[PDB]
Amino acid sequence: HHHSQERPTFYRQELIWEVPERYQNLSPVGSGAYGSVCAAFDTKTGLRVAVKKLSRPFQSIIHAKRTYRELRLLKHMKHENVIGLLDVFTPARSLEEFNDVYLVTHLMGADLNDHVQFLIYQILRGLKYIHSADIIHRDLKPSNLAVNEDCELKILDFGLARHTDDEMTGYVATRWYRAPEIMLNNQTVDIWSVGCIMAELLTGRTLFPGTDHIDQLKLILRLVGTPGAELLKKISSESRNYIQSLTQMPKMNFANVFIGANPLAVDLLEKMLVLDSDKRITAAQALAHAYFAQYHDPDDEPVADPYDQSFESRDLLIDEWKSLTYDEVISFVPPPL
Ligand SMILES: CC(C)(C)c1cc(NC(=O)Nc2cccc(Cl)c2Cl)n(-c2ccccc2)n1
Repeated sequence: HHHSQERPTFYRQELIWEVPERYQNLSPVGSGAYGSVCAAFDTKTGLRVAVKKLSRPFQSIIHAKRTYRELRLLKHMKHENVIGLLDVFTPARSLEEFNDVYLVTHLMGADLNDHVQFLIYQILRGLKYIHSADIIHRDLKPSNLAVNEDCELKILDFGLARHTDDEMTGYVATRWYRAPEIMLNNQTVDIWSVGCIMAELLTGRTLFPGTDHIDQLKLILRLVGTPGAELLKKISSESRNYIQSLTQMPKMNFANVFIGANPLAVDLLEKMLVLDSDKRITAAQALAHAYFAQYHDPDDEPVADPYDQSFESRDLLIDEWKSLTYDEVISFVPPPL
């Protein structure tokens, strides 16, 4: 139980959104099987916002756990370079009516598809924090990075679509950013994604635009070379055979792929796009790279509070996922304005 369940504030428009009256000028910006997002203006704060209506949130156990997972995640994220919950709400007046979940954050200028140094810095700073609470993103791409007027950035995950091999969001494949260990076979799988993003920011074009999985690898290997002895041993799936059988190609001079770029940037990209994930540079290491010397401050790059995700192992009924989420909705307190 919550104030709003006594305050007749909810109105209804089809776009079928029931939201408090503080939230006006709703405007669709994206949709999928898992929910919808509108921009809107909040008359209470005076600022512009986004709102996600989860779709049929307690209809299946997938949706139900997923709903709870996202809300728990966003309620924990308190970092400038990570999406933060401004509000969570439901038209429900009690648990018996609790059927829809709505989350509210800042609307940041647009998204992404010395400004590159600043953006990348911000991405890694947010990634250090995500990774420190033992969350891997898994789907970093330009459309999951929101930016404002001042090139001030926030990592997010729209999460509207079912994750599939051939997934698409606008005119971009998800596989273009996939760490090749996933595609084929640690937390640095996000770092692979970061490096492909930084390449795109420097050149204006996609680093690895594969048609399909074999094309993608050939394009990756074209850039960074075929694997050495050590990486091959660590690949546990015998069919290892396939990449070992590939004619050895030499890594390119990254300097002449990224013509004119800061030498430091090119050096950082090399340390990001290493095939062997035990040797790829981590978010915390990469912030201390000299490329960011004008932004780096280790003490203003915090890690997260311990994140209790013991729920991930639990086999719960839908209604327990629902009732666990209800508590989280009803106890949500907005961040200090
Ligand atoms: C912490 C991080 C890993 C970056 C993350 C962030 C999100 N969720 C989001 O980014 N959600 C989101 C995106 C755009 C606009 C709006 Cl209003 C929302 Cl609520 N999720 C998420 C979790 C579970 C399902 C879907 C999304 N995960």
